[PDB]
Amino acid sequence: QQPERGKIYDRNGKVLAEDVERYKLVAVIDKKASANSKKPRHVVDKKETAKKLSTVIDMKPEEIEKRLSQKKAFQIEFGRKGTNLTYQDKLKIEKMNLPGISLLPETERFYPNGNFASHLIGRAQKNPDTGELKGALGVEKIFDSYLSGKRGDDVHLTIDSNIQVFVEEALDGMVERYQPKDLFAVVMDAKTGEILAYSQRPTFNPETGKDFGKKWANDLYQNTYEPGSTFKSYGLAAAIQEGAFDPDKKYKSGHRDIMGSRISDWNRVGWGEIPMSLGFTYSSNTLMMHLQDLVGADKMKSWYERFGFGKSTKGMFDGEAPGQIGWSNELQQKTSSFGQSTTVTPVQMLQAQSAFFNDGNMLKPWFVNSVENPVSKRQFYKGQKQIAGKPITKDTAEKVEKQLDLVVNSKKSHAANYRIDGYEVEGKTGTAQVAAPNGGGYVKGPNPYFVSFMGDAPKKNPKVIVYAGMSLAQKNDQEAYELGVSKAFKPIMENTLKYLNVGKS
Amino acid sequence: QQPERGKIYDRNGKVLAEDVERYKLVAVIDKKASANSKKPRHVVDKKETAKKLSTVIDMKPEEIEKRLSQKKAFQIEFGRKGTNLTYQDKLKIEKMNLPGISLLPETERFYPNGNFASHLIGRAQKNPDTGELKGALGVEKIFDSYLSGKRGDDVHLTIDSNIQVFVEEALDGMVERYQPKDLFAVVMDAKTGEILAYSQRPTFNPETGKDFGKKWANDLYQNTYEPGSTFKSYGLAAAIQEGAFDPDKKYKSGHRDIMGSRISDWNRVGWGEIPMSLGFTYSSNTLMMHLQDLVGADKMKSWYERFGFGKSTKGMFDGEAPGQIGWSNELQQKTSSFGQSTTVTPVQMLQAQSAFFNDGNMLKPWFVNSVENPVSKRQFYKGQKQIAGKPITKDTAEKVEKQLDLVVNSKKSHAANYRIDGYEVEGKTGTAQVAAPNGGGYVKGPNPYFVSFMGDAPKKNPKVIVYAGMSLAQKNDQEAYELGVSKAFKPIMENTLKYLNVGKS
Ligand SMILES: *C(=O)[C@@H]([C@@H]1NC(C(=O)O)=C(S[C@@H]2CN[C@H](C(=O)Nc3cccc(C(=O)O)c3)C2)[C@@H]1C)[C@@H](C)O
Ligand SMILES: *C(=O)[C@@H]([C@@H]1NC(C(=O)O)=C(S[C@@H]2CN[C@H](C(=O)Nc3cccc(C(=O)O)c3)C2)[C@@H]1C)[C@@H](C)O
Repeated sequence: QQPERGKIYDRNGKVLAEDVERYKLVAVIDKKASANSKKPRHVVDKKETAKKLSTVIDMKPEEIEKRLSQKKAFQIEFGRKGTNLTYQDKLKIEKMNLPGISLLPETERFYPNGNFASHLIGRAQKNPDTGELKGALGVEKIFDSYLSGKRGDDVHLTIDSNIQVFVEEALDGMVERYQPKDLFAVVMDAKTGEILAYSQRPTFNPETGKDFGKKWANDLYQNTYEPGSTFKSYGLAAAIQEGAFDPDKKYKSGHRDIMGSRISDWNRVGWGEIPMSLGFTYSSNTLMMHLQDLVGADKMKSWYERFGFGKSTKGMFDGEAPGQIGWSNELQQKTSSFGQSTTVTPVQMLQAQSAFFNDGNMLKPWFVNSVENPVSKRQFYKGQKQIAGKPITKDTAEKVEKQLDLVVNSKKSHAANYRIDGYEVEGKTGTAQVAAPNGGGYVKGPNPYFVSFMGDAPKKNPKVIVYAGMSLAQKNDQEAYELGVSKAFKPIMENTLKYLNVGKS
Repeated sequence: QQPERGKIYDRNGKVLAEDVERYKLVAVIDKKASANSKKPRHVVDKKETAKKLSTVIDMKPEEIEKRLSQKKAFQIEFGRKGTNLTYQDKLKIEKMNLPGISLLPETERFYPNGNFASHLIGRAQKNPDTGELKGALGVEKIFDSYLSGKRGDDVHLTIDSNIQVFVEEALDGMVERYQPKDLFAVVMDAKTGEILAYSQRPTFNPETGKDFGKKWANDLYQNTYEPGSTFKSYGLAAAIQEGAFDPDKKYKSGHRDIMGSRISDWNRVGWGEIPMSLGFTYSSNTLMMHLQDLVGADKMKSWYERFGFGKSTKGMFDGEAPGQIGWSNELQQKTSSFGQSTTVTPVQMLQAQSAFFNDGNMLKPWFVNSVENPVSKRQFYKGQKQIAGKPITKDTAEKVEKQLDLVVNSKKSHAANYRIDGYEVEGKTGTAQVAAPNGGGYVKGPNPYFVSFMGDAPKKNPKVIVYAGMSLAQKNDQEAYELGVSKAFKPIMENTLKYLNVGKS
């Protein structure tokens, strides 16, 4: 028999995955089993056996009887409906005292919460010959050789199930309303980098296997996005340190001509000669292009690299994507300033944003708290807060934070739909075009956007960062353009802050 | 967006896997798409569009109309039935000139032979957002970083498609006839170790994904078996080399009393005082136990290790199982002499068996011929024949081969069902009990056996080794006990020798 596979735990000791015993229904149907026996050891009345067994398994009495009639066979099973039976299903069948009926014990992998952080936890699959389980995605795969066994090691995550529930419920709401092609939300402790909650859509159910394999990629570590205007914060931070951003100095908005192409602010005309601070509140593309000119393209590329972009964060997930900084020509450089051409992972965005709230120190995000064996007490691994680098000074960080405050809370804001009543919110919005997966160019349509928000609360001294992103709503794409991910960000952030005992304004 | 993923080829350059273009059906249903256009650019007649589209995709006209009626939606797709469409499917729909209907090109992973060496080749899965493909089993996974791109590298196998066809057809026959729980066949070049064909049952279809994930374990490299009497050849080889086996010296058959358990020959009574050669032809358990006593338990354990058992063969498959030599106490030792308690992988058996046909040198089995890039011409890897060790002398090998010949061809043989008309065959049979995966005994029942044959032909100087094994037939289990895997070995071996131009007599 196999050693017990280790358990996966959340940060408070709740089981996310474990081994349980279930039962498989077996019917001996050959008369030769009762040749030299006092009481029958096979099924005598196929019809009565079918009726009574039908009251415990999800199979019609006609089908049980048909399967019971198979010839040249000593015993039969009943397919998917006959296995994974509970301990109460077992007791019910055995009271029936049906001749030739028995239940075989089987080990299964149990996920108590069903569809729940599924793309992070993953799923283990069973080799029916030996009962051996092997992880095929996420934590179950990454740590397969520790979890596997006389008893395997346990893996404790930084996930908080109470916060995970808020994220799962918000994402179900987004799917219902917007039916987007892709969707993710992540909650990170703003001061440690711990991943407190993470989910995506579409996803699978590790308990049932439903939809497993339809999308291999974990959004947090393996999928890449052109982030859009959330990426302007790192352009802004660079501009501040170089002395190029002055919040009150005016600049020419409108458009710029780059290698013969017209790139303009989102309203085509701009706002004339406006202060640089208002440019960022308005999410002016020409501000960012102007700032790049002042800093210099060469210096700006290094800045984005110093913020950790273009390379893996070296987390503990398999196949972490590196992204890439689009810098080949001046058109790629200029569109990178507002988050197109350059591709990122959500975990890179969390790593970079954390600098604004830790005196300029980027925090390496992390989700594995411990790998340890509960019998021997050996601890193999313990997660830690770690500074991934310090690209900016304390003063630049605070000056970035002042413009993020204004993005949500200026009189001239266009992001008031992210406000939560009783909590002070800040962050940056994004409404990015999405590259055509085959045809080249960008995906066309009425509002073909990846909409996102990189937010934190309470502002200035936040408890958590919440990053949510929604790609290509197929339903209500007008409203997705207007409201972004506000219908996910608000319940996630509000419920998280209350559960973390932060006081309402 | 994505580089072309490299191809998997067979040994003669036939494609086993490649990237193809397929098509996705898209319907624009919003009237606003035809606001400034003379001819309609959206679906005007839902009922006629559905009826006509119902003729190219597998969807009933009511459902096409129901999807076309979705509200707050600009474009709609048709789920799995609307994608993976062929180039002819495209031409047929475009001839209809339906307003608002179009086809998008999509890259798919194409397996030209469908269900074919599936657990060796594996399957790549697509991330719908980016089109990025990732191997999830077998070669597609093991070599994912080479196959992935630019243009990815090709992987050439030693598989011969012509011989693989013989193996797929033979295993289809065994399933229909025997409905076993597990089944495998492998064909290896007797002089190089090249794996010329390999398959198992149950398995999946890499092209459609049907049944993928139901069994993760590759039988050749990852599954373990109590081999049974096929393992006696290595006990025999040790005894020959140690001077303990003399073919004409008689021994007492019947039973031996081992730690209070009576272990007897398969006919319970034995054959009296018979020569050791006849003992082996009969698959005598007491012969192997007597020989083990003569050699010594300590010396015999080392012998099985020099035959490569108990450790991985260090092949190129992921997670190769090591097996284990069952040696805790004398009852484990003595049952190991006839292939119970000890567990092995089929690849270890091919490796050990090859010693008898290469002057005592074990050949390390291998299935990867080349990893190379067709653009740059860089070769990253080239497979080759490799000696895993020389545990026996040339003389011992010859004396083993003489007994394997007799097993099939003695007048007193019980393996005459493995004879092929016109070809001289040799090998060893096995009829082994199977450990219950849960609980602590053997699978009970009328014939609860893993039956197998380790055969080679022509005898003395074989071209290929054919190892087939069938675990726990649920249909015709009496016949499986009597005939073993003969109904698989014979068409596989006969068709292969003919394809290799070996002369029939
Ligand atoms: C960055 O992603 C992108 C530019 N930034 C943003 C952003 O979301 O911050 C946009 S979206 C643009 C600026 N905000 C405007 C807005 O919310 N207007 C609005 C509100 C409600 C209704 C309507 C309507 O009636 O359509 C409009 C719109 C901007 C594209 C970079 C890459 O350009
Ligand atoms: C090894 O696996 C096992 C012993 N070896 C083998 C073997 O397959 O070589 C067996 S099977 C045993 C010997 N061959 C006998 C047989 O085929 N008898 C037979 C043939 C046709 C009809 C009948 C019938 O009328 O029932 C019987 C059976 C043997 C168990 C070790 C582990 O013991």
